Amino acid sequence: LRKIRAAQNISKTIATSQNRIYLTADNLVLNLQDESFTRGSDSLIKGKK
Amino acid sequence: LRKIRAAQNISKTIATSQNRIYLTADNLVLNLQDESFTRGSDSLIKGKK
Repeated sequence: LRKIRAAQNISKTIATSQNRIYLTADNLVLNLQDESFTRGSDSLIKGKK
Repeated sequence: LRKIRAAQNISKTIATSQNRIYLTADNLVLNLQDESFTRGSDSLIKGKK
């Protein structure tokens, strides 16, 4: 069983490492957006007294 | 039956792995630009009356 032990150790050493890949999430938001309008102006002639 | 289920499990364990590339980035850097320079290396001689 010393034989088995050695085999175990070697097999495990070879075993390393494992592989896995990522599906990550990104958080944190500090993007405040401002206001905008739809421009509106008319072609007019105005006059004051 | 058992053979099928066991085969399923073995195949499942060995096969699975994920390769999903999913990354986003967010780096915000703030710099200050106050009123800019208004100068030039002009050499002139001046004096008050």
